[PDB]
Amino acid sequence: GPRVLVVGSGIAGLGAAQKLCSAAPHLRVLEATASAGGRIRSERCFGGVVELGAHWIHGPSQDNPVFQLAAEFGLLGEKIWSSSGTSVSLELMTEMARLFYGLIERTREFLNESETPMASVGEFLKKEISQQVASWTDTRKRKLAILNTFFNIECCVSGTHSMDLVALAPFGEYTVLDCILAGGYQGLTDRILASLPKDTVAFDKPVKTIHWNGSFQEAAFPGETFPVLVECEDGARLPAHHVIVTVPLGFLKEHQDTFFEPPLPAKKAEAIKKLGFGTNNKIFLEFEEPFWQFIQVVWEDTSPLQDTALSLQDTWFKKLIGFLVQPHVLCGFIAGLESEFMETLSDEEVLLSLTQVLRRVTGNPQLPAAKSVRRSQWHSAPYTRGSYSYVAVGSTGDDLDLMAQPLPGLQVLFAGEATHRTFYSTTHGALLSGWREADRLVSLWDSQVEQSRPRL
Ligand SMILES: C=C=CCNCCCC/N=C/C=C(\C)N1c2cc(C)c(C)cc2N(C[C@H](O)[C@H](O)[C@H](O)COP(=O)(O)OP(=O)(O)OC[C@H]2O[C@@H](n3cnc4c(N)ncnc43)[C@H](O)[C@@H]2O)c2[nH]c(=O)[nH]c(=O)c21
Ligand SMILES: C=C=CCNCCCCNCC=C=C
Repeated sequence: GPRVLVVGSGIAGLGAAQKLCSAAPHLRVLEATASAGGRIRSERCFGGVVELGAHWIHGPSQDNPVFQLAAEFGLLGEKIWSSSGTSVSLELMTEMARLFYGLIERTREFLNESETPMASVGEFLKKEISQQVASWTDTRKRKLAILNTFFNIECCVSGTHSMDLVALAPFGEYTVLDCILAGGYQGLTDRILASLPKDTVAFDKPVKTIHWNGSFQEAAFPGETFPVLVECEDGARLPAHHVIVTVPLGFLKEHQDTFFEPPLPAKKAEAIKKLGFGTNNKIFLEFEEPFWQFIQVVWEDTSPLQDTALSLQDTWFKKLIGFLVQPHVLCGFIAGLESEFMETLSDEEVLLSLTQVLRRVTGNPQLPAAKSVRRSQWHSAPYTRGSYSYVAVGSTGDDLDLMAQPLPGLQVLFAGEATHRTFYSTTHGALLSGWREADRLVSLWDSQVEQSRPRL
């Protein structure tokens, strides 16, 4: 059948290949790195497995295709410290969570608005919190410090440096549908890859440029013509009828000018520029003995009312939201520019800084140092350049639709988490986007007979 090349071997590209390979096209998946999975990345560490990318199945239910596949594949199981060194009360934490998450729910008021009074989620949250503080008759400092951690948690969830960068009106479009895969989330992508024909995926084969809108001859005689040519970094010249591009939005942001020849249509090129693509990283620390599920950290004397969209915390580690005890391993989460700064530090500097933080935060100066560290470095990953998309101030959910828009004749199709308007930044949005592109091609192929059908 037709020649199809899929660029990228994350869940979107594998999902597209799986549907297409199930009048079979001549299909190849070109992966830049040495293994598949992309932002699903599981590593054997500390005598177990650590998730460097995606960790949870969001909304583990019947409608979630990722949950459905994990069940079919047998991958599922049956199922607060202050920087002062003292405990924070659960009641006060609850009261501040009610206030904060109540305001997050109110962002729905801005849905479908062309001209919102404030451009961002962070500005709306700051204004409402400032009005609330004016109602409060040292307790005020503790309240603002706890609210600061909730802003930082919300940054991690959005994968943004600051909630002031997240567009307000589009925020409510995202659909909220949480569990892990004990043996590794990468087990899911490995199983989809295994279902494909032998040698469908080529590893260490990064694509340099996609040439489209042409009539390209194949090397063999007589020289059959194709609309697209994929140029690999290694010099391979691969003709195709269709190319499904699943590369991350961070890669497109850096390379869209050279990756397509001719350049992309203006509206799509602008969608790539306007959308957000932030960094979220994990830091795993291994201890010989546990000193301790989730330890939330509150940084004394901090407040979300001081910060602007691009302000940094006093130190990089003050952006850390807390630690998840791994089911002796702790996993810290950090997002934004402080997380990008973290990636530039040596493994030793991260291990030693966090040991000092943990000794201060638990109020135990004799706490033994972490034995080892493993951290992700998503912003530094040349083929990703960050963690996941968000609808940034200046962009809308319409920009996600523009990311999905195919090029003429379906010569070039786009899939990936940043092409799904309601499930962007998830594994299920990426998988569904791959199935969407496969369905679009199958309909084109099934329509080709109709071109030869006379009316009379
Ligand atoms: C309880 C309760 C209530 C809830 N509140 C609690 C808070 C929990 C919030 N959850 C947070 C979840 C996070 C952080 N999770 C999280 C954490 C972190 C640190 C990250 C990094 C992500 C995530 N996500 C996002 C997904 O990982 C991501 O969207 C998809 O994997 C992308 O797939 P893809 O589009 O195919 O791209 P890919 O990048 O996978 O594939 C593209 C491929 O293209 C390749 N490529 C690039 N350029 C190329 C070239 N030139 N030539 C060839 N190949 C090229 C490249 O090498 C890749 O292999 C999560 N998603 C999810 O569902 N659960 C989660 O837990 C998280
Ligand atoms: C209502 C409400 C809140 C909507 N919050 C949007 C979350 C952004 C999507 N990120 C998902 C996780 C990951 C990765």
